[PDB]
Parts: sequence; C-alpha cells; structure tokens
Amino acid sequence: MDETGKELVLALYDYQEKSPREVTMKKGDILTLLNSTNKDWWKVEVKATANGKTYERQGFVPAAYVKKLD
Repeated sequence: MDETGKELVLALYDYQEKSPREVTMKKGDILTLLNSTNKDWWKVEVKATANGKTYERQGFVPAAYVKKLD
C-alpha cells in the first residue's frame, strides 16, 4: 500500500459529497492530505471498494471540519 505515508487529517464533523469531484468523511475519520494550498478547502485522497478491488481517489474537504494531524 503506497497511499499512506505523507500526511493525514482528522475529521471533526461528518460530511456528504455532492459532486463527483468531491469526497466525504465521518466523525473521527482520517484522510490522507495531498494539498493544502487553500485555507478553506484541502485536497485529500480517499479509498473506495468496487469490482472486488480497492482504489483511492482525490477530492476536496472543508478545512473547517477537518484538521491536519501534523
């Protein structure tokens, strides 16, 4: 698994993606931080299981609900 070993953020409040170019999280969840160039939204990589395979996808999350564990 080469999708966990750089940065991660903790999810304070649950979320609910609305677009295909976005992700979601749950209270007490952890997402691998990818980019934080912004101050309102952060780019994290989530995981998903389909067709009997595990793959990760990129998305954006509210920095107001999530906080890096740096």
